[PDB]
Amino acid sequence: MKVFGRCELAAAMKRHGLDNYRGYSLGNWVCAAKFESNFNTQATNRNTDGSTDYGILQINSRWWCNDGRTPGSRNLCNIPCSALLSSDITASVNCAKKIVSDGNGMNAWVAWRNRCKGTDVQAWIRGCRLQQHHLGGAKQAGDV
Repeated sequence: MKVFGRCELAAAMKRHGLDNYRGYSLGNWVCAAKFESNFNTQATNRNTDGSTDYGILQINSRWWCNDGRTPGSRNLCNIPCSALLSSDITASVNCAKKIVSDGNGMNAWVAWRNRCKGTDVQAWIRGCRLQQHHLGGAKQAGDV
């Protein structure tokens, strides 16, 4: 039930405000969600903590949402966790733009600082507006 294809996602996240949210331009969010889930809106990871990592952007149940399973859940987003395991990424967005306003940005996503950070992440939104197929692709902020 909805594993995305790269520009479909990329553009959806353009449609919802991540394109340059607190410093991070689009290509950084297409690349964390790839290395976090492979654009699969239904992943679920348990950990030695007692939490699970849900949704597309792998948001954890210790801090963020609430499954009614993690002990000491803090549910900062005040969103049930399973509002995250669904096909429309409005919740997953509305929580991720809250993670990067509780620290120095995208270092909560362990996949992003490892496999995406220090790459030319712009290449993840190349070929794109939703795969257009003329050499590479689009434009969305900082024209110069």
